[PDB]
Amino acid sequence: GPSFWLGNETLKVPLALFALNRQRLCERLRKNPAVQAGSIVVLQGGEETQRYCTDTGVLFRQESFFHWAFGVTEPGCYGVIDVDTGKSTLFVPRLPASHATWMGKIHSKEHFKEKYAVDDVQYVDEIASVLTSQKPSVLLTLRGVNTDSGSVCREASFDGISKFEVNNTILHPEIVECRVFKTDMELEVLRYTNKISSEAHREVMKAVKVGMKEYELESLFEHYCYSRGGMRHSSYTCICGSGENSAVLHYGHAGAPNDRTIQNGDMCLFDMGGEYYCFASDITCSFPANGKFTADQKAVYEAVLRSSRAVMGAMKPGVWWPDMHRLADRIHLEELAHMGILSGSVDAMVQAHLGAVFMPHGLGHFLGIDVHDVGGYPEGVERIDEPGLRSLRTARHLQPGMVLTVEPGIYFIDHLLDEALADPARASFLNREVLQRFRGFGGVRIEEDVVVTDSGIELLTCVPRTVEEIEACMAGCDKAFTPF
Amino acid sequence: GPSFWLGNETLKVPLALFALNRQRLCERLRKNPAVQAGSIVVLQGGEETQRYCTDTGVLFRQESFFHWAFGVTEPGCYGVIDVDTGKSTLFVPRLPASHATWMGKIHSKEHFKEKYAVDDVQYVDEIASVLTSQKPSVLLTLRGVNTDSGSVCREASFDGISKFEVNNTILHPEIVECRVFKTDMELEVLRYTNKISSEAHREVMKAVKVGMKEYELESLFEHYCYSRGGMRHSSYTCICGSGENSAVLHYGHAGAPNDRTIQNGDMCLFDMGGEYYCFASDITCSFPANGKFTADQKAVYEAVLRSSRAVMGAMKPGVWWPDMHRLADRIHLEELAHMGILSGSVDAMVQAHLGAVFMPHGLGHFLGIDVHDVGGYPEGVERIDEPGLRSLRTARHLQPGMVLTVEPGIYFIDHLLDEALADPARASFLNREVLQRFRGFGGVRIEEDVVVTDSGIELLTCVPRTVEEIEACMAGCDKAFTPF
Ligand code: PRO
Ligand code: PRO
Ligand code: NA
Ligand code: NA
Ligand code: NA
Ligand code: NA
Repeated sequence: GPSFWLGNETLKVPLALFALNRQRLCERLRKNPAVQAGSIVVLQGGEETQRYCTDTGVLFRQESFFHWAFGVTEPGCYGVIDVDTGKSTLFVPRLPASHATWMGKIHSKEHFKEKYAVDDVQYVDEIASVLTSQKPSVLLTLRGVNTDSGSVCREASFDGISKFEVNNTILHPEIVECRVFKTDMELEVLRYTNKISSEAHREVMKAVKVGMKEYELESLFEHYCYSRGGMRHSSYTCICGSGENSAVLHYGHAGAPNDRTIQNGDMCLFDMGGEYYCFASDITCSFPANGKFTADQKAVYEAVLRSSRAVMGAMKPGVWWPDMHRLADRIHLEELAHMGILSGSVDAMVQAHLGAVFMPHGLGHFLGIDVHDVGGYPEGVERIDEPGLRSLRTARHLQPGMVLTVEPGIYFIDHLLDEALADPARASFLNREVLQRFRGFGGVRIEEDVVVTDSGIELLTCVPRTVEEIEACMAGCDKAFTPF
Repeated sequence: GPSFWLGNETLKVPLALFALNRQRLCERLRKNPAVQAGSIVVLQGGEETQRYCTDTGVLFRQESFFHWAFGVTEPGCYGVIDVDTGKSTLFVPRLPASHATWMGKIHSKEHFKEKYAVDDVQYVDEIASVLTSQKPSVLLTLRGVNTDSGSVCREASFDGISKFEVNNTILHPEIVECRVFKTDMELEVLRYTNKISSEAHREVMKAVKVGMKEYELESLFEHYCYSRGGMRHSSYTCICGSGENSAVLHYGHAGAPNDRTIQNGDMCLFDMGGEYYCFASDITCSFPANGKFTADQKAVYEAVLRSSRAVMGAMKPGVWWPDMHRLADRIHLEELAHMGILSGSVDAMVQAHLGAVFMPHGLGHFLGIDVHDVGGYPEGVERIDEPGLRSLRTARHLQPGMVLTVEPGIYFIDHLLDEALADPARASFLNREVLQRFRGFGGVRIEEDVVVTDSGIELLTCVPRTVEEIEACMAGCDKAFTPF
């Protein structure tokens, strides 16, 4: 069958991937006792947008549920799936003649049917008529709450839909649950996004020089990913934190736009991941700007390397993700005590939630078509109201096919440290005279992407990780990638 | 005073630029008979957005009118200007403590006052109280129609605004008119955006090889612009049309995403321009993929070079822009006849609107904070209802301080050519035996950015343009060219 491909060495993604997702969705819906025979899933694709009131077009990236089901790159589409038969119909815009002048070839419906391997293609202006003739019992539309944004996913609508019976409650939890478990075809794409992003991270480590701006490495990363990987988008805005900025978890946004000069002695924390055909990656590498770890940098870094590998070594089906978060906390506290930043009973530190002072974010999250992927908190799974753990993007138990980031870190964040020092229950553990040396250190985060397997995990990421590996990588002479 | 700067060799942009814009706006409003004493201009800045219902942040780019007035890069702001005194107040978001962890330093109001050189800074939730205490006669808000998108610009609103007298008709045409005329400080930035984008176009011409994907050059262009120019954004999505795709005017969007393999014998038409601190550039270079113009390619290319230079040579204050469009049409028709593609009376060809078959778009447009900048069709300026001319983005007369693109082109667009061949009023001019040779040629566009001056124009763009200059550049030559 047909495949998506951007040529050269980029990955061929079979459109059969999306056909399988549609099949899996139907199979799950058929098992739901509330779903009536003759139901039709109706999804609305993303539309083209502009900057504010201007005619400046924004590059179109497909809505994630619609992509998951259909893999369609064009704006203005709808897609439907007959639940009982699995038959798929794509609706494409009926374009005006001038499209041929300004935008490109006006493809036929047959072209799209062949391109996407759906059962039928019709024009968008005919959706009401086509759905009417199919005599559905109910239209199943998509509405639910994203548990990372808190936003409500907005259901499909079209002129004439009011003539139909519409249910907007059944679909969302079911299609979310399908997205949580990656097919082998999806895993091949995530292996690829991790491959290219790993290569790009390595090029960045090789290219970093004292005196560069953070954004020069953001630029290089995205250039490698696009030109060599066909990744036109990043999965999220690149986080290129040097020095104290490495303590800022989502650094790099418009308000703090990767505009610091990298200085001798800085730690770098680069959290970047290219996106291919709307599939994510998310990798974080931490390393000394000047290519040589100081003793303090080595100690902090190897603490996070220890929790990283301990968590990965413990992950397997049945493991409760919050237990892995707490494992990382305990290891960080042990290591920080060995360094002399902390003193006392680590058991007592844990009871006082001291780990969250140093790692205020969740250990890791589902990853897929969205970098913070759906399904972390389905009905019945509750958010734990404790420091650190409350930022976990899932409290589920691990099962095969789940894809997770594993991203422990240790940071020196002034307002968290100061809070802790004011609290007698935590302050006794902190050795101020030692901690003072680490103010402005920033932080270390080591982020791998992994798949849960029957017996443990598969590691998707491949970057240097030991102190020796990193120093060797940065000292490498290889001009494998030299723009200009 | 303070400056915007991204370090290295990037341009320092004084915040005095925006203070001057505010002053110019007030001065214009004070002369406006509809404006009362005690009026306050109220603008609302752009807000942060996400992809659909996800928490995937979209990189924030400021709304263009708000940028013009304040130069503010942070999302969630408002800004007001007291018309009678020119006093400026910036309203910034009151951030949650957790911002310090995830997003970065929670800057003081004084930090922002100093950063932006405004007269006062307040928190956004205090805007109703602050405005109330000033006892304004009327709030002047922004509402009007963009004549390129047809969209209505969104006026500012805040909780409590209903307690004020609000006028939303006066401001838009006045602030648009200010934007039409660039200050010397604004011209410094547009000189810079053209410098970097010109350098990037030159790097692309040096790097292009047969067998590359179009998007590899898009990536390279953007990487040059960001890493060397500090241009995090492009002004619009890169148009990298090879072969037949060079006849597609806005090629490169999601539906036609720069994914063709460049072939020997192809013409390339690359329309790309980096954006610096929300100031545009827009440059188009046309060249043979293999670095050597064929005779046919040379002929089409030099026809557009002739119209380009004729227009630039004719432009000066008082010139009616549609007359320049018609001048380009006439030159294209003359040269196409000189090539044997057309025969007969060129006067008659013009009368038959034959020029629009080969150049279906407008000769050029205002450029500024938006690539298709505001103010092309103010009240009283009408769109000309003829092929080609109706696509003009302005029908104004040129005056000093206007910035325009000059972008004639010749394309071989099958459905337009076939229309002409079916039309007895046009068909006899076309020589099919020669024209058949140019089917699938694509097209040539040569686009310069220029400023209208007292004596003529100032050319901002600096790329190779003659056949010899282009072949030299592609062969790797250092500035082997001299501008018009
Ligand atoms: O947002 C999250 O969950 C992770 C934590 C650090 C950056 N990304
Ligand atoms: O949109 C416009 O006006 C010009 C014409 C060619 C591409 N950009
Ligand atoms: Na991360
Ligand atoms: Na992550
Ligand atoms: Na253009
Ligand atoms: Na243009």
